[PDB]
Amino acid sequence: SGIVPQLQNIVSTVNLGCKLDLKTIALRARNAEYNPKRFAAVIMRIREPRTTALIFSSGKMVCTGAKSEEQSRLAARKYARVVQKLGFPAKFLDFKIQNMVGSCDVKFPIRLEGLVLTHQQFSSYEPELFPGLIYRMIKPRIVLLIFVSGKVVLTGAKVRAEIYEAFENIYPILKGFRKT
DNA sequence: CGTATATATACG
DNA sequence: CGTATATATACG
Repeated sequence: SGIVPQLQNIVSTVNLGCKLDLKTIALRARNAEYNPKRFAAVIMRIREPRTTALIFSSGKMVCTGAKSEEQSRLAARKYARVVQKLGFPAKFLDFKIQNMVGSCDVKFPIRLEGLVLTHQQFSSYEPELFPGLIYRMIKPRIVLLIFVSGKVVLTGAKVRAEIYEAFENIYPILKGFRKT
């Protein structure tokens, strides 16, 4: 197909293995945000790897923002350390990449209207509610948002390879719905 | 901006 | 389910 999705976000989780005290953390980490009313975790953000993290009282933590398996893993480590230095046994157990998002450009318009039809069991398209065809591919289990211009977003991946597979699968199909 | 997608955390 | 988080993408 000659094209390559560029990763755009990676959501990963990890376990610090020690019940945290969020208010404490909220008060001292400073670049934090916290309001157990709206959600039960302290949002915290670093500048490199530029990320954001939801810190949980349970020790568990989610990391979002990254653009590569590693940038995420690193940011995961640095937030782990940040809590470490604030006064708690920050271990780094069970790291795992929960979601990965990617995007690319087929380089041509697509008549969503037909794809929807010839592929109804896979597609969804209510252009007034949202302008993109939600293509829930099955192998690999990747949901793609296909748009009029040819911009495509693959999502719900646990491994970079799923995104590459997914695209390669959807490409020829897309290439066959070139807007007139 | 709200719409809309995947995905883990949490939880009453 | 509400509520929170990131990201490309495009609309009214």
